[PDB]
Amino acid sequence: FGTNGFDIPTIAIALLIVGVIIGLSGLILSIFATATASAISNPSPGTLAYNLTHPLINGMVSFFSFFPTLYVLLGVTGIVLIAAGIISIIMEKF
Amino acid sequence: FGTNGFDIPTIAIALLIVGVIIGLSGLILSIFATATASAISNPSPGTLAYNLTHPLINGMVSFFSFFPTLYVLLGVTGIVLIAAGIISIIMEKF
Amino acid sequence: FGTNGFDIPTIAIALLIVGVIIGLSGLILSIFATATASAISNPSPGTLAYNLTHPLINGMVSFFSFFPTLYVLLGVTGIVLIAAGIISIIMEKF
Amino acid sequence: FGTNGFDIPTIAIALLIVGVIIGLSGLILSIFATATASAISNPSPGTLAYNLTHPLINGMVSFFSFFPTLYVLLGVTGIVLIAAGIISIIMEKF
Amino acid sequence: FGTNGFDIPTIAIALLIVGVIIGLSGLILSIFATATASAISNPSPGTLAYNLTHPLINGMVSFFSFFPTLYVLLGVTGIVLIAAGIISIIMEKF
Amino acid sequence: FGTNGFDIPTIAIALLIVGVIIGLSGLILSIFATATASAISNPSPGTLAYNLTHPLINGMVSFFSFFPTLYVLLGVTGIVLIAAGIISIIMEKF
Amino acid sequence: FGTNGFDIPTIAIALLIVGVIIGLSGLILSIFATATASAISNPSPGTLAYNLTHPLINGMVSFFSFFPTLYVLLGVTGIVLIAAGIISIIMEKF
Repeated sequence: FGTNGFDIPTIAIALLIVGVIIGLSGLILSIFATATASAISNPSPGTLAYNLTHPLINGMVSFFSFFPTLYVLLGVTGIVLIAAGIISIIMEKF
Repeated sequence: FGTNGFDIPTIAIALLIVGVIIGLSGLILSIFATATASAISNPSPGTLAYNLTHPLINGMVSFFSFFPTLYVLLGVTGIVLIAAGIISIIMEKF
Repeated sequence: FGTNGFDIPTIAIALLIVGVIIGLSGLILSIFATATASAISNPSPGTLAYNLTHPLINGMVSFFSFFPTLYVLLGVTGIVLIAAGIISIIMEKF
Repeated sequence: FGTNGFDIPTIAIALLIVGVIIGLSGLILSIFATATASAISNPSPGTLAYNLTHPLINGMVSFFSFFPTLYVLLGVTGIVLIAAGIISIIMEKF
Repeated sequence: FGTNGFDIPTIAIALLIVGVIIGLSGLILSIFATATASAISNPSPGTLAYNLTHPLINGMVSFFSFFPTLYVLLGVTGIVLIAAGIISIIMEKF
Repeated sequence: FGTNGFDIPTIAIALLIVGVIIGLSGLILSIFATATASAISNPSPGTLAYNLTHPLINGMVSFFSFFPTLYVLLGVTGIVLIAAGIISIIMEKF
Repeated sequence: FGTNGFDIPTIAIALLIVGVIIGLSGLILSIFATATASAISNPSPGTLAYNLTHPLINGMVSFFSFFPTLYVLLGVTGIVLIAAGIISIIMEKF
């Protein structure tokens, strides 16, 4: 059901796969982050360990705040792909 | 029952296949998302784990909100295909 | 009973085949959709699982609402085919 | 049924083809425009996204408002063609 | 249905193609611009980041304000093409 | 749909591409500039580091203030291109 | 009584076999689950053994709640098989 490489069943299967992969990734990351939060403690506001550890958790927070826009762009990509498929069908179907 | 590659039984079978695939995909995604919702907890509004986990669920929500328009375009594609078939029949049947 | 490829018995057989295929497809889709409806539950209006699952059922609804016009065009195609056959007969029968 | 290239059956078939093509085009455009209208939202009257998006929908509206006169001229062309055919018949039929 | 290269079905197909392409482009641009608006924040009116970022969004706004007249001229082009076709038909049809 | 190299679908695709590229560029620049603003600190008004660092941020500000007119001219270029296309069509279509 | 591999007696025998197997499986599972329920006790709501044992019975409950949809799909499969057989008969019986 297509013309050259655009196959609606294949597209549906790809959507299935990407959705399940993203769900698994989110699950694993949340489960691991809970363990991270449990492991690290709060020594004191101004002692040696605070200076030793604070920037690391800052970097953690920053990177995890960068994740959302990555996911948004990844989602955007599929609309472009489907649109290109539709245009390719229309071009030489007539 | 066609002229070159347009076969009404084949079209009906293709519609059958795509419908069943989409149904299965929705079923699997809902079943898995229920497990995801059960697994992840809500630690606190402002502790370390919240900073660690919130953007991930934000990305989840965004991608899953992107799904609907993907499905809509996928549905639109079939009308174009059937229309191209009709035009191709009319062109050289007379 | 024809001139080149237009055979009334063949046309009747083709109509038989397409009708039975469409009936089977509708039967299977309804039976499977009942199972889909039974499987998925309604967690809550505003919790995590709702955000996780709602757009999927929205896409389900949209695609299944797209089906009717597909069926209508598929039905329209046969009138065109029979008309082309009649014209082809008339052209060189005299 | 003609003299050189003017064939009344051919003209009727051409009218059939153009009518069906225009109908299909209008159908597809309306169906797709409904999806476009559903997809785009209204963020706010004066925020960043409004400045980012408004001229695009303005261009959409303008082009789609240009369509009608295109269709009108396309319709006008057929009268000219049929008239030229009639004149050509009259010129050397006598 | 034409004389040399002017084909009414071809013109209708071209109109179909351009309309669908413009719709897709507007859709993609709006969807992406929403993500852009979400990503960039408003640091402060007078700090370093404001000086660093403001002219960029100014250029964004300017270019997107330039789009409308581009679309208008693109729409105008088709009337010229159809008119040239009509004149070419009239010139040597008689 | 053109005469030699002027193709309305190609023009629309080019507009799509340039718009998306400009959006991506603005996004990346804003995201990076936020990091720049976060990284550099304000030592003091008159110490060694101030003399060492101030002209650099001055140059940053100047260049980023130069960007807007660059974008404006880049936008202007497209109107010229489309106009040249229209004139070229008109010249030898008649 | 068939054409290639579709044999109505064979289908009836297969239905017999699957029905009896499913009945036996349900019987054995219920009989064993009764023994499981008898064996495990309820120590206390909050002591060590409760923490040690509760998630296991939770997993038991979850998996056994997953069984029903598995059975439903297994039942659905037979309608598809019989339908494919009917279509295959019709295709080349005429």
